[PDB]
Order: sequence, then structure tokens, then C-alpha cells
Amino acid sequence: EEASSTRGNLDVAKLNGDWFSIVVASNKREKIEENGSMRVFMQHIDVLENSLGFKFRIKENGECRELYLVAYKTPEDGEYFVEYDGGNTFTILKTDYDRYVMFHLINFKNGETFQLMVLYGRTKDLSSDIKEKFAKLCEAHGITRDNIIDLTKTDRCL
Amino acid sequence: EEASSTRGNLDVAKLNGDWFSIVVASNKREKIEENGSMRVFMQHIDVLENSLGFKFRIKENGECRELYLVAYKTPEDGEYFVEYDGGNTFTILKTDYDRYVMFHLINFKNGETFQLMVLYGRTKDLSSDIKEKFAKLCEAHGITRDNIIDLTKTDRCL
Amino acid sequence: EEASSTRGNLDVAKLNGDWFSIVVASNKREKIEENGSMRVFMQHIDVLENSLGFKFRIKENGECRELYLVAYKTPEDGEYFVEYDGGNTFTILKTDYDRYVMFHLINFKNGETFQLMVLYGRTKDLSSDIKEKFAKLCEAHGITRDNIIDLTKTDRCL
Amino acid sequence: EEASSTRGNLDVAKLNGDWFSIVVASNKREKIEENGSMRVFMQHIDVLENSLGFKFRIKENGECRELYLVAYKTPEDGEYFVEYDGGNTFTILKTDYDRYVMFHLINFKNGETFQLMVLYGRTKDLSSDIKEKFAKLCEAHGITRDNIIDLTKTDRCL
Repeated sequence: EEASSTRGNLDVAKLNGDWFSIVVASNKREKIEENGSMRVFMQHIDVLENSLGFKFRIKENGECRELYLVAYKTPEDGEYFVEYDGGNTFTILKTDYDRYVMFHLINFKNGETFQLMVLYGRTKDLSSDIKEKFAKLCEAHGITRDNIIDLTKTDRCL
Repeated sequence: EEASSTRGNLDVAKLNGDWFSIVVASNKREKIEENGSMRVFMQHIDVLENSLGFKFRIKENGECRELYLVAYKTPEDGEYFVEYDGGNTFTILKTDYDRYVMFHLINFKNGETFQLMVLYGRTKDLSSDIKEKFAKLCEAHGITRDNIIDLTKTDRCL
Repeated sequence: EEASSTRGNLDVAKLNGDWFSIVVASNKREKIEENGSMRVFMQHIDVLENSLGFKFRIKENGECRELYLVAYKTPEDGEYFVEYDGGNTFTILKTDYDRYVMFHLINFKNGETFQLMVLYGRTKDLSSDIKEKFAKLCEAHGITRDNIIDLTKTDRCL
Repeated sequence: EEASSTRGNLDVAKLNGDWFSIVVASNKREKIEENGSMRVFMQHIDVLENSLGFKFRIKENGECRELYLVAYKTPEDGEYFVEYDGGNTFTILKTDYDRYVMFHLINFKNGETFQLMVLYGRTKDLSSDIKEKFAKLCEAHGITRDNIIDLTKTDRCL
């Protein structure tokens, strides 16, 4: 069930399909809050050649804009790169394939960096248990419980 | 004089300007040989926001094609990413700024990887001494002396 | 039912979804034949901000590669631009939304140009009637019946 | 001396080199004013394969950001496409090669369009005569003399 890009046992092919944004967490809270560039509402993940496509929505000034970004696989185990509001490096932290997927991302922009962690579910919402396990990993990565945001209660541009 | 992105003391701003391809080395020799995607003839390096632009030439079927690629700075010390014949991660190994610059690159494409090392000079050719130091670093990175190619003797699409 | 980007009455939002390559036609036959860059097997069309995303497959050396290109809307009525094997300008010739969509494309590369016309269906195959109407438009655009290829009979990388 | 992409007699190869922003004009004045996306300070133009590279500076929040965009040649005589703050279509209106170059651009974004005209000089400033000829063309394209801005008097991020 559980796999991981970092662990090196993942089967990225199975990540293909629709996903929804459930919980986002970042210590640089400004980014995941209203009008934050990282507060993205995922929709679908495409598995392409040496890369992943992400179709998602974002509320830019009270208007849900539809976007699509391609992330490329890099030579370092499990790392993907995507240019978005800086240079981003992310990995697939944990996944069971048909329920959830936890991504861990680091952002670089003008000398600064920040961590970002997201939980995606194949359903509009997920098990309270899944959300706890995720809440823990955030803490295990320096992100405080005050910076973990549950997007299921808000408008995910649906 | 000497700096390094990996060493973390480099001043990438000084890399701006014209550069020429002097010596390329890769154990995956097919890549640096005639018609190889990595046998590139550098021309100029632009220092942009959170990235580097590379204007270079390449002989695709007896025809020197003019290209330009942008490489983005990633969150990991000195690493840049550029999509070209796969996912590439490179670093600035050694530079004295006004003479040479040695880059070290790893390529990933369809499960496979390979190292690539290049020496650029601000002049059409460089000191026999500079070429030796480079020949050594190649060896220090597993690339044999049989896979080190001196492009100064060939047509660099000039 | 029928709309058109050129006619200026189209509702591109309804083009969202899965599409299949049914018939391709070009007088520069080499392009639509085996190993031709334009012989693409469409899969899905995404409607994004000021653009369209295209996820399709292509057989590059007996190997079906998965790709995704973004085409941008230009200031000239119904014209979209996409960089692929040159500079491409295309328009939505005719569509009924839930069955077919006929695109007309012009390609520019190294001083040369060529027309390309494609018929996409929401189903793996389409009505013999739809294929006739398309066969006619091709002729109305200088493409001879000898250069109209029905991809439904071949392997569309399925 | 004078050539033109639209006139179809231009030799784009000679446009290679350093250029400076002299005068910008747009009836959608907000764009060419302080903090306007179109108020760009050109630096260099690279002539690539089937395209043009533009390295320029822009003051985003009192901070001169260094950028580089690639514009692709389209199948319609003299037209180039570049994605920047929408879909842009531009042409080389008039050039004498070693002094000035006048570009004419149309922008499309979210249903709206607007014209933009720029005069670039190989020198930090140009002849009062060159600026007049340009002022006239702007008028010949519906742009009023009140929307023609001379950037030579301001900080061009130099």
C-alpha cells in the first residue's frame, strides 16, 4: 500500500488520475493563506515522460484561475523540479495510491527558502486518521500545528 | 580567483559574458561525440533572475543550429536544473571568472543517468595547464582520460 | 451544435475532455506518416487560462511517448500558437462539441510552411458522414484525398 | 538602410546585439507607466532558430529584475509570438539596423487587446528626428501623443 519516492519503492504510474487538495501546511503561512501562491486546489495529476503534469485551480483576486504545470524528474532520488513562484524541489513523501498522497516541497526565491507539505486525496475529503498522520509528519519537519490548514472547510474553487 | 557554487563562495554575477567550449568529458562517450546532444559549442552565458541563460550552437545533421536554454536555481546548494535531453542537474565546480569555468552535470532520462563535465574558456582556447587540472577532475569523478574530448581542434560551429 | 473559432461563435469551454485522433490530412504527407511529427494520437484537451492544454501520444521509434503541450490564444480571431516542430498557428474550424472537432493548422520551420488538418472525435471512431464532411474541407484547403489518412485503422498507441 | 518584417525585406540577422529602450507608446497608458508590465528596459536581442531572444530589465516594486523571453516566428508574414502578460503578436515595423528598430505589438488577455509600439536604439538615446518619425507612426496607429513616453529621461534600470 504505502510507497515513497524518497524511500525508492514508489510506482508513480499509479498516481495518475484525479486528486483533491485536503490539507496544506507551511511555516511561511502567508503562502498557504488567502491569496497565497501555494494555496492551490489540485484537480488531476498526469504521468508523462520523465515528468508529472498538474492541473489545478487557484483563486487569484476572487477569481478561480485554471492552470497546469509540468514538473521534471531530476537525477537525485525522488526529486522533481517545477518553476512556480521560484524554483521548487519536491518529493513524494507517502502514498497508498488510491486514497492519499503526501508531497514535501522546498521553495527558493531571491535568496530565501521555505518548506511546504500537502495532502491530496482521491476524494473531496479524507479520513480523520489520514489527517493526523499528516499533521505529525508536518511537525516532524518543523512545521507547527498552527500552520497546518485544512482546505476541506473552505472553497476549493469547486 | 577560484570560487565554486558547491563550495558556496561563488559570485555567479561575474560569469556573465562570452564563453567558448574547450573540453567536454563524459563516460557515456556517445553523447559528447559527433551528433551527440551534449557536444555543445557554448557562446554566451547570461545571468538572470534566479537562473542562467545559455546561448550555444549545436551541429544537428551537419547544420549548426542556434539555441538558448534557461537553467533554474534549485533549493540545494549550487544546483541548477535545465530540461535538455532529459532532466539535468549541474553545478559550478571551479572558476577563476575571467579565464575558465568547469561545470559538472548529471543527466536523467528514462531510468538512466550519466555524468558530464565541461571546461569553458573566455578565449577560443586555454592554457595547457588549465586543461590538465580539468583532466584530473574528470578522473576524480570516474571519467577516464579516453572520454575527455578537446573540442578546440574541431569545428565548434564557428 | 456547430461553432467555430474563426466564425467567432465557439464556446471553447465545452472542448474540455477526452478526444481521439480519427483522421489527419496534410499535403506534406511525410509529416502525417509513420514516424511523422504531426502523426499525433490525441487523448485529452484541457481548457486553461488564455490557452489550451493537449495531452497526446506519439510513436517515436516504435515507442509510444506521452506528451503535453500548451497552446496560447493570440490577438487574432480564433488563432492559437504552439511551438512544436516549428511555429504553429491553428484554429478551430468546426465543432459540434460532443462528437467532433476539426482543427486547421499551419506550420513554419526554417523558411518553410505547410497545412495540417485533423478530425478529433470524443469516441474511438466517428460517423462515416463526419469523415466525409472533413474529407471535403481538406479538399477545400488544397489537401488532396491521397493525403487524408484515417488513423482509426492503425495503432493509435492504445 | 530601412527594412521591415511586414514589408518583407528585413534581414533579422542584423538585429543581433545590444539595444536600449528609448520611447514606448500605448493608448492603454497604465501598461507603459510606472509598475506597468510593458514598461520594459531592453538590453540585448539574440537571433536564434526560428525565433528571437530578448534580455531586458523591469522594475518590479522598486527592484530591477533581469528577464529573458523567447519569441517564435509564426506562419503569417513578419509575425512573432511571445507569451507575456497575455498572448502577444508583434512585427518589426521599421529598422535601419545600426541605429533604431520600431516594433509594433498587440496584446490579448482575458477577452481584451491593446496596441504597443516601441523604439529601440543601439545607443542610450537617439536622434530627435528618429523620435519624431516614431511619434508619427504612433499617431498613424491610433496612439495619441499623450501616450508616447520617452524613457531616456527616467531610470532604465541602468
